Order: sequence, then structure tokens, then C-alpha cells
Amino acid sequence: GITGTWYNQLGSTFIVTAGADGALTGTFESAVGNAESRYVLTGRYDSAPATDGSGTALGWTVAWKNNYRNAHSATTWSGQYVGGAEARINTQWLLTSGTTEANAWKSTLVGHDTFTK
Amino acid sequence: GITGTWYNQLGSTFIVTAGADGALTGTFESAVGNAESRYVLTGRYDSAPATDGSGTALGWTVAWKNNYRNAHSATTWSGQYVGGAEARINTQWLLTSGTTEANAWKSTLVGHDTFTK
Amino acid sequence: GITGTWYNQLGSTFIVTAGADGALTGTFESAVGNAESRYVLTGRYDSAPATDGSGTALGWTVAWKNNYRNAHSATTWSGQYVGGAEARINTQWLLTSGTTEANAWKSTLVGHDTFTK
Amino acid sequence: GITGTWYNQLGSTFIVTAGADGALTGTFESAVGNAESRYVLTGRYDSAPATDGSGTALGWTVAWKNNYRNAHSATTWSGQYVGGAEARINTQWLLTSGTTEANAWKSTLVGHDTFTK
Ligand SMILES: O=C(O)CCCC[C@@H]1SC[C@@H]2NC(=O)N[C@@H]21
Ligand SMILES: O=C(O)CCCC[C@@H]1SC[C@@H]2NC(=O)N[C@@H]21
Ligand SMILES: O=C(O)CCCC[C@@H]1SC[C@@H]2NC(=O)N[C@@H]21
Ligand SMILES: O=C(O)CCCC[C@@H]1SC[C@@H]2NC(=O)N[C@@H]21
Repeated sequence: GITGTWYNQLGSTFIVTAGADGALTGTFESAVGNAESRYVLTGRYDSAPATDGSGTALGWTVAWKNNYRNAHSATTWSGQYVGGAEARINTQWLLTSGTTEANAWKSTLVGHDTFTK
Repeated sequence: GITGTWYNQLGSTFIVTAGADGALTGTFESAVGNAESRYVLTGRYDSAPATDGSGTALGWTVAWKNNYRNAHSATTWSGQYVGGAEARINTQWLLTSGTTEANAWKSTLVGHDTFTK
Repeated sequence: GITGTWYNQLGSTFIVTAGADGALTGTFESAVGNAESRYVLTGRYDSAPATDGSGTALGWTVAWKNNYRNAHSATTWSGQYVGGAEARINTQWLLTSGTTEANAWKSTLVGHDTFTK
Repeated sequence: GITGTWYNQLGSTFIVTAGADGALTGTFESAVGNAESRYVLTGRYDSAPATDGSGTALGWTVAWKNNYRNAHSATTWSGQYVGGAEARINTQWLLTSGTTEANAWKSTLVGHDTFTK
């Protein structure tokens, strides 16, 4: 259910593979930020989710460095995959920039991303 | 650097390998919550950090399933590594549990972990 | 334009008054969790927002104690009012529960609520 | 145990009164950011906490507008008060700044502040 191409509401594109070993691999292309072109992502997901019918927990990270640019920052998405005819991957994320210790207080942005097929 | 065995304020053990490609790989062992023994982890980090004094942005994910147990959940840690004198990794984290859609408002915990050696 | 009766995506009811000094006062009624009927809320908003299309920052707090129940918890919403046809209030919130110190790591839930009238 | 003067790790000064009804009122002075002098705060706390050694849930909001300047932004702190010889208020916070809708994705900073007497 997770393997595939996914899109968030910012227009970003999440390309991923969910391996049988609980691993997540692919690329992310931000529609915003100090970004351009695809960035490597990787993460993990629950390969044996609950019987009851709850979403499948997962999470992944992108460090915003690629051959084209480096924003000295990383985002992690934490959320759950939700099957349906309207499958969704519902996330909250944390984006931390490298800062001096003085500015550490403002190092991290927080947001929410909803991904659709 | 970032490669090594680290411990957070809770006494959790974070065993990690920072690859020249920007990969993070190791194991996480949780002192608390619905967990036992080590869990696979994967993440990303800025392989070419700023030099002026900024920390090195990083992130990683744990899906809380292994050979012994499954919490049907996953945490992502987002933070910056601060090295030199007493190296530190300062993070913020999101722990998302699979849930029913009606319980989704209460799927995600938020916190902060600080790690040293 | 903040003064009014708002509903979030969960169906909870936010009845607010934005005073001329920057105060938010009213009641919150949650459709979910360990709550029933109305709770006092209080908070602040930017009385002089910029005039560049930027939204209006605000925040409020509810302690989940009232004459019928006490969950021994508090939520705070931080966000901005967005004017227009579809006037909206977009927030992120933090729900802290009184825990012991050993359980504090899991004291705080995080989410995001969008309100309309 | 909450009424009085408290200090966070960043130097800021939180002067607060916890009223009998669960009211938090007072004033915040920030050592950091787009702030000068003191700002009004208001919030709520659990005035009937548990007796099982659990902490006391509370939160407050600051809108960063006062007589001297306006950052067009607001912070909410959500946390719990822990008394004893080593009394503290442990919080996590969300700082939302007014922004256009296109920049809403980067509107909110998240962090944590520990307050001491
Ligand atoms: O550091 C930067 O500015 C680039 C980060 C990428 C932009 C963020 S990550 C969270 C959110 N979801 C997206 O698709 N884009 C933004
Ligand atoms: O409880 C679960 O869902 C699985 C165990 C999670 C433990 C969390 S992850 C964030 C925090 N840091 C730790 O070392 N442990 C907790
Ligand atoms: O469960 C509790 O401890 C008290 C009820 C809190 C309900 C939460 S507050 C954030 C979210 N938005 C709502 O309208 N309800 C939930
Ligand atoms: O930057 C602004 O818009 C005004 C100053 C904000 C101060 C922030 S609120 C979170 C953090 N904790 C503090 O004590 N100060 C900063």
C-alpha cells in the first residue's frame, strides 16, 4: 500500500519504496523551501500493522543536500498510512536547520503534511 | 563525529553509523515505553555542514517492531549535532501510533531528547 | 474578525471574543477525549496585524477542568487567523497531561486543528 | 506553587499569578528574538491536580505586541508544574508568526523551555 508516488498539499512529490524489511527508500522533491530537484530519503514503517484496522505507522527523513544545493537542514515526517479508495499518508514533520548554539531556540519548524495518491 | 554509541536523558542507547554518503544507520534501544532490545534505525544527515559554527542537521526514524514485539508505532528524531568539546546531539521528536481514524487526533506524541557519549 | 463561533475538523466548538487590548476569552467544547461540556479558555492575539496579506497570529489555552470533570491536562493552540471569504483559523496544538516524572516523556500530544465558522 | 517569578534556560523572565479559578495571568520578558521589554501573558492551569505525585498541567500564550514593538507572532507554552525542593515548569512551545498563505508552511517554530525559581 505505501510503495508508489505520493503528493502533498504543497505540491511536493514523495516517491518511495516500502521493502519487506520495514525499510523506506526513495526521493523527495520539495515544492517549497531552500530546495530544488530530488533529495534522498529513507525511513521505516510497521510491516505488520494491527488487525483491528488502525493506520500503519511510519516515518522518514530528508537531509536537504543533493548535487544541486545544500540548505543545511533536515526534515523528518512522522505519521501513519491510511488505506481506502482515498488512501492517505497523514504526517506531522519537524524541520531542523543547523544553527549556532545562540540561535538553537529558533532552529526547528513544525508542520503537517497530508499525502495523497 | 556522529558515528558512535550515544545515550539520551532517558538512558536509551543510540548506536549509529554516519556514512560519507549522508546516510545514518544503526540501532535504537528504548529505556522506556512499549519496547525491548534493539530496533533498526535509518536516517540522513548533512554531509557538508556549514563551517561558521552551526551544528549539523540530522534526522532518523525507528519503527517499533522487531523479532520480539511490535508497538505499531514509530518515532522520528529531528535535530542538530554539536561537536568539538563535549559533542552533543540535540533533537525534537514525534512518535506516531497507528490508530483508528477517530483516534487520529491522539496518535502523536512530541518531545525532546539530548544525547551524549 | 476573530470574534465568533468556530468549529474545528473534529466538530469541537470554539466560542471566542477578541477584545481591543489583544485578549482572547470564551469557551471550548471538545467532541473528543476526556471532556464534556464547556471549558474556559483564555489567550492573546495580535491587535495590529500587518497589512500585507499576512495572517493574524494568536494562541489560546484550555485546562480540561470544569464542574463535571478534570482530565488533569491542558491544551494550547498556536496559529493565525486568515481573513477572506472562507475565513479560517489554522493552528497547531500541544496537549500536556499531568504525569509523574518517569512518564513525562509521554506527557505531550501534538496536532493541528483548522477552524471555520 | 506556581505564582511568582520563573526563569528559563534562555534567561527569559516569566512572572505569573495563578488565580483560584485556574487563571494564569502575568508577564513575559524574552531574552531572545523580536522582543523588547515585557509582554502580557494569559493562560490556564489545573487548579485541582492529582495527588499521586503527578505534575500540574498548564499553558499560556504571549502575543509579541507591546507598547514598543510588534513581532506579529504568538507563542503558547504547554507543560506541567512539578513542585518539591527542585520546582520547575517543564514546557514545549509553539511560536506562530503571521505570514501569507504561500508561506504558511514555515509559520511555526516548536521548542522546549524548562523554568526554574
Ligand atoms: O530547508 C529548506 O527550506 C528545505 C526543506 C523543504 C521544505 C519543507 S519540508 C516540510 C514541508 N513539506 C514539503 O513538501 N516542503 C516543506
Ligand atoms: O512506546 C512506543 O510507542 C515505543 C517506544 C517509544 C519510546 C520513545 S521514542 C522517543 C523517546 N526517546 C526514548 O529513548 N524513548 C522514547
Ligand atoms: O483528552 C483530554 O485530556 C482532554 C480533551 C482534549 C481534546 C483535544 S484538545 C486538541 C484537539 N482538538 C479538539 O477539538 N479536541 C482535541
Ligand atoms: O521572535 C519573535 O517573534 C518575538 C520573540 C519570541 C521569543 C521566543 S518564544 C519561544 C522562545 N522562548 C523564549 O523564552 N523566547 C523565545
